[PDB]
Amino acid sequence: GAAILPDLGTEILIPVCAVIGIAFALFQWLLVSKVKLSAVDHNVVVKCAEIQNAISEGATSFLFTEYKYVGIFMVAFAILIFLFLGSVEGFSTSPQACSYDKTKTCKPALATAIFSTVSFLLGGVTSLVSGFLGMKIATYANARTTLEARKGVGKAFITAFRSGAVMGFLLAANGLLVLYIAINLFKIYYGDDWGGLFEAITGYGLGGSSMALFGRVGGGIYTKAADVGADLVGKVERNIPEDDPRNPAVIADNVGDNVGDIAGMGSDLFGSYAESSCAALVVASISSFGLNHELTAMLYPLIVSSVGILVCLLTTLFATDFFEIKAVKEIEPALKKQLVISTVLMTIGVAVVSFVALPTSFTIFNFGVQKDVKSWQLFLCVAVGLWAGLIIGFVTEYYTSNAYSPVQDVADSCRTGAATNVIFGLALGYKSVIIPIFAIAISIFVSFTFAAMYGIAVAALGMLSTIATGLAIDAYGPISDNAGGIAEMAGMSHRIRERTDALDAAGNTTAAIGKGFAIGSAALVSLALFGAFVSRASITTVDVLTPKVFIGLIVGAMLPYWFSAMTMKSVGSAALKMVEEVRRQFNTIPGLMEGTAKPDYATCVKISTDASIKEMIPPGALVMLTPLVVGILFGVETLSGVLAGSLVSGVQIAISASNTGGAWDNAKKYIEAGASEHARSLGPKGSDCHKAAVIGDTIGDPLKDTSGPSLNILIKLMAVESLVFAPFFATHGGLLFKIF
Amino acid sequence: GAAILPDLGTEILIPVCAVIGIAFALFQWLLVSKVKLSADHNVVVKCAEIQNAISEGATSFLFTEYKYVGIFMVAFAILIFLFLGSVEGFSTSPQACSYDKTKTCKPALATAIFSTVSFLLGGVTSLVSGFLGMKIATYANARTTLEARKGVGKAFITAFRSGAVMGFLLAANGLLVLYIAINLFKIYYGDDWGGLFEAITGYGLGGSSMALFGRVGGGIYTKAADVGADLVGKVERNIPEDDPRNPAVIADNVGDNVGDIAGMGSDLFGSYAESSCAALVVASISSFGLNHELTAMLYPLIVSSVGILVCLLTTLFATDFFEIKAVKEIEPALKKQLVISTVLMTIGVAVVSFVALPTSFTIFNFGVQKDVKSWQLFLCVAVGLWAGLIIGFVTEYYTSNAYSPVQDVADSCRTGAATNVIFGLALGYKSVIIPIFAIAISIFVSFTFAAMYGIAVAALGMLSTIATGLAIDAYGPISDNAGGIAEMAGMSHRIRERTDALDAAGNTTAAIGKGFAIGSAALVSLALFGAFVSRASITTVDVLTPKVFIGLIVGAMLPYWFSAMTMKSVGSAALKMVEEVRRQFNTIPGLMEGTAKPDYATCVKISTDASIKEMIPPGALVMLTPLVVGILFGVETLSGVLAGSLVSGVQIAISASNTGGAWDNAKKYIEAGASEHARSLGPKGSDCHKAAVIGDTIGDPLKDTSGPSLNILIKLMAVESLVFAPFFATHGGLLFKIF
Ligand SMILES: [K+]
Ligand SMILES: [K+]
Ligand SMILES: [Mg+2]
Ligand SMILES: [Mg+2]
Ligand SMILES: [Mg+2]
Ligand SMILES: [Mg+2]
Ligand SMILES: [Mg+2]
Ligand SMILES: [Mg+2]
Ligand SMILES: [Mg+2]
Ligand SMILES: [Mg+2]
Ligand SMILES: [Mg+2]
Ligand SMILES: [Mg+2]
Repeated sequence: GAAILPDLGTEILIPVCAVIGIAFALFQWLLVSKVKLSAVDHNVVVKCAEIQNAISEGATSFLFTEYKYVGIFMVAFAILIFLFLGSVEGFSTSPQACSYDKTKTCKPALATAIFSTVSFLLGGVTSLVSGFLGMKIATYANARTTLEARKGVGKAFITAFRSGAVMGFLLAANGLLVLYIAINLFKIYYGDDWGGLFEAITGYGLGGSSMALFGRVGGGIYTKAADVGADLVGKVERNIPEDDPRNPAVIADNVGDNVGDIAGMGSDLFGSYAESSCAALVVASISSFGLNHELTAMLYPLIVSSVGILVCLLTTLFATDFFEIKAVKEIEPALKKQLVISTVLMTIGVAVVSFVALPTSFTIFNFGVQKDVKSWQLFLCVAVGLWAGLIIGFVTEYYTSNAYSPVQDVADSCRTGAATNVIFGLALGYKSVIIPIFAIAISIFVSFTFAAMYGIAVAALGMLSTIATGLAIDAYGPISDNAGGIAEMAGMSHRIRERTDALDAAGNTTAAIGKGFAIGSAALVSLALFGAFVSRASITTVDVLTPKVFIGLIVGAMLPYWFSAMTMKSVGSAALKMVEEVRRQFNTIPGLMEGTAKPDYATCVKISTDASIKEMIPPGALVMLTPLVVGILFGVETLSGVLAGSLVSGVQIAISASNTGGAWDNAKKYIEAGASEHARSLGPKGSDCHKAAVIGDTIGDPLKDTSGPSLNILIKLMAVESLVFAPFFATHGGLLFKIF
Repeated sequence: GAAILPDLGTEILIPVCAVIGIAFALFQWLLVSKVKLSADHNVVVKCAEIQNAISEGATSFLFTEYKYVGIFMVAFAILIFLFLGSVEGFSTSPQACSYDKTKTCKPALATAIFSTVSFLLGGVTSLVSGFLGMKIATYANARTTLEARKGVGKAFITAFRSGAVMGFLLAANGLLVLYIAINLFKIYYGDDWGGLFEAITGYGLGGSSMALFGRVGGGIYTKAADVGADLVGKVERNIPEDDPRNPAVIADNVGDNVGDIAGMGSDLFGSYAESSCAALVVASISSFGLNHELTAMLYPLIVSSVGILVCLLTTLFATDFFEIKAVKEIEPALKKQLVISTVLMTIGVAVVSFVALPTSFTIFNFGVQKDVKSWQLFLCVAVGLWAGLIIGFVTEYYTSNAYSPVQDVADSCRTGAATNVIFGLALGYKSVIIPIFAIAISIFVSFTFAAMYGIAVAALGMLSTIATGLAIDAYGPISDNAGGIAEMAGMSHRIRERTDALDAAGNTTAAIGKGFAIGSAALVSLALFGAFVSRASITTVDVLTPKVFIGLIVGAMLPYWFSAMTMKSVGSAALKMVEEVRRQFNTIPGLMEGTAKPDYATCVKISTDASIKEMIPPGALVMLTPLVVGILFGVETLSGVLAGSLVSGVQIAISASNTGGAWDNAKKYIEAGASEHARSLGPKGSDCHKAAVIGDTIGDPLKDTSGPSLNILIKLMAVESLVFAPFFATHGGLLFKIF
């Protein structure tokens, strides 16, 4: 049946919303351009600009290098997709009867092999763009945030947040518009075969996350090598400020924030958005919506994202125009209110969307069977994801903000040294997983019960329906991070650094939250994808108690540890090289410590560049090859266990690592800020307590910025990869069992 | 058909081998008593006053601890009787056999009562396991010290002999009490072997239940002391490890016995007991138990019987035949024990498989009787036997300072504590790869040949050499105490260097112990899980259903929740300990100088208090989970909980224990300075050394409190779920029956 919203309306609505989000982005970038600076104390404006140029140059330089390799791998992998998928049917041009309706004729598998390759390259390119554009806004906004810190926290908050919003709206609108264009273009060929149309479209999410994996790991190793070395020698060893221009590793540190925390994070979340939409589309494609060619209801997930863009635009105005911050304690609650307002507004918007864009009754594909589902049930599926996210947000704030006991107790444990700081920080992280998991479990149960894999997919998308805002508050953080980096390097007033420090502490929390959303939605979408894989692979039952499934389960559960081993070791080793180099300069460059001689920043940039371009390959190989090796050698049943295991296991370590690192960082920020009697008693900077906090913070650096956040990509990537290659594994896989 | 070995041969063989194991243990204790002492000669007295202090403190805490757990044990036995008694409304009449409708079985109420009995038997045998181990350990520690005056080889021997006393006593005792209980229970049950062995699984629930609290309680006690002592003593005050001026040193050394010995003993007993019981429950409704073939039915105990003899002979090799002259011989001699035992036991299992099984039989396999050949069972127990050896090898590689991973971790101390920790975390994560593969291969091989019986019997294979296993492991804390006593006795520097060498090998040895514990825990839990699914009459555990999946993800979360509790508890107590040690050094005149004596008792009290109180919540989480989920959500959801906690929890268990042990041995590497590289990180007190100590104390709760207790979390929930399966299947799933 039709929805109230006609098919042609939907065709207009979606791009109109994408354009509005892009226009909003441009507008905000315009208001940000009103902060003037140039390299041509006017000396402080000039100095900020030179430091900005050095960071902008370094970030653009690394991404070009990183993206070169990644782009080459993308082209190579696109060839694997075409060959493997095309080999399922012997590269035949013959049409065959539709698997979803034998009375109809469908386009040949070969075309779907071709179009899958096309959508994979689309998604890979859009992912690269997402990280790159993010880096361009951040390296533009950073020094403008620093100058605005002269007028106070509030003002600096606005430019950092407006800019964060520039990244959020661009990335969401562009991801939505590309997906919308791909669908229409593919439709010209596929016609009434919507089954094959949306099967080909799933490459979009595979391309998104493939590129994101390397972006996150690569950028992550770069930034943390620099960060750890800079901090340990400068702060623990040489008793100088954080980001002191005498430190040779500092430019690389600050390039690092843009190259990992921004560019990697942006690709990462684009991957989340693309997989969630694609997962919803495929299940819908062989459900009542796709089978009856009802465009509006078919595109229900895109309509949800369209309204999310508009909802977030409104929400943004509360932080941007309707409120002014005047005190430091207002920063975090303003960020939190962004999540609360969007959640409340999006709940109404999802209700409207479910009312106009769905028929009241319809059927959802449920493992071979059409299940009767009502529109108010679908409303609940997306709403429970959206609300699970907010919960995850509130909980993650509790565990990572220095406004609450857990982090203050972590800081407090520094009084007995580094070892107690770390014991307390590890325990906090472990503790932190409890409620997010229960929230995710509730989303799964609710959405699984109402609408099977479609419901779960749409719950994932629900959690990401407010992605423009989520990205805004997240991207706000590394921009505020660089801003204080620039303030210190430019030799600015202490009052400036105190304000940037307040913005940056809130950005640590907001970064943790962003990881909570990525992990939550990854658990959801991976389960939707897992269930779709099982159908696509003609598995009758994924039975835990068969030898093939179980070995997949326990091996899958180990993958996140193997992956974390590799990334931790990489950062550890490169940071070790970094400490040696920084020590060498402090110890052998005459006048460096006295500020009369300038250090060699390029060498530190090179150390972190060489380690990340090299060391990103094994962890990327582990994730990308696992489904292929398991699918080809052991078959689809074993891969099933691998998908379930990696999901349930990876999510625990992902969460605990991200929150542990977050807690260590803000515990240190709390000592640095000395804003209460307790904080002050752990001070001053340079005290044994502070240096113990720094030890904890630097251990947390690769935890929260390299391994931790990349884990969500491991999970969700192996799941789309498995789905896309499913026909190939089902037909030509399981070799070991076939030859024995 | 039947075996070559007659039922009566088996009835005699099993206790004969136990009593041999006890005799051989009683023997080694006599030899150790040839070393004499009572409270140079100034030293011998001091060593004995120190020993007495440690022995007094160990005994005191266990009585306190065992008092709490014994009372919990009585409370829980009541729940077993009630819940299992309620399945058939406390009827006294027989009913149809759960495994065969066409037959009549003993009433469920009787089985409710015998489960309670075997539970209490298992609890008591678990405390006796822990207690005896503590007795011999606190007996042999000063005796290892005084024979350290006469070189490494001597001290090693009295240490290893004393560890054999524990290994052989626990192994022989656990086997004898089970054998006896089976024979006693068989009086009532008669031909109903299904009911007999369903009752007997209480034994496994008993051992592991009391083990949970002894590992956790004992683990929190020891690491509170350990961390406080090492932080104020070595980091802050620049005084030697185990220095008598440090008020926490008695508590530290008490802790090695109360935790690493007693807790660990209970732990491995539980492993032994659950493994045997799991093999018995599946066999009992297979051709062996249906044809009432007593020999074949008791195949698991016959494997354990020969295991003792094999370990006895293996022991002679390190005790008699060979002698250590260079410290670099210790680690090899201990691994030799593993290799020799694995080789001799491969022969013994083949023999046992040849004489105790029919050539063909059937194994219960989810409703269907599955054809299995005795040569296939041989491979099931052997594959578990060899997976254990592989796990030991890989664990040595990642924890011993004779290889690159640990040496690299030590090396990273040049760049501070932060790099030491990052490198140690990564080593732990990395260390899980091969053990999981070995475990997955054992699972595939044993599952394919013989379903859950095969898996259960692969678990027992990995624990078939448990006497040797416990011997090498118990050797460690004795050696650890031995050097603590040496230093407290003010003895020469060469004494401490010897004991430090012994102590270092014992670190690796403890990591290996944990590998066997986690390896067999994965295997037994999987078999138990499979028996739980049958007993609860679940057709299929389908991962893609809402009930199973939410159980899967929540179960995967449980080991982190558990790790959170046990780490914070150590972190909190050790924070107090540091403040207490600082207080004594900063208030008591003559303390730092050495003209005054510290109050050791305030440190004992801090860790005593913290452990007794803080062991409760993680014990609650583990005991309550199957009850809460089974009653509220049902057997489908609990099935997910069991699978998820298993696959998730072994990862964090392995990584935590190896990271911990690696940090410890990297520290020992620096403290020994036995190479140019080691020496370049020294001397003791250097920045590198202090960074190592930071890492070591972080690894303390990881490897001694949370890590090793994780293996108990997993196997405990599994038997707990199996025991209460009829109850959950009948009266559980409430939330779904209401809404
Ligand atoms: K941040
Ligand atoms: K030890
Ligand atoms: Mg830093
Ligand atoms: Mg930064
Ligand atoms: Mg910074
Ligand atoms: Mg930060
Ligand atoms: Mg950092
Ligand atoms: Mg210690
Ligand atoms: Mg000790
Ligand atoms: Mg010791
Ligand atoms: Mg040790
Ligand atoms: Mg220790």
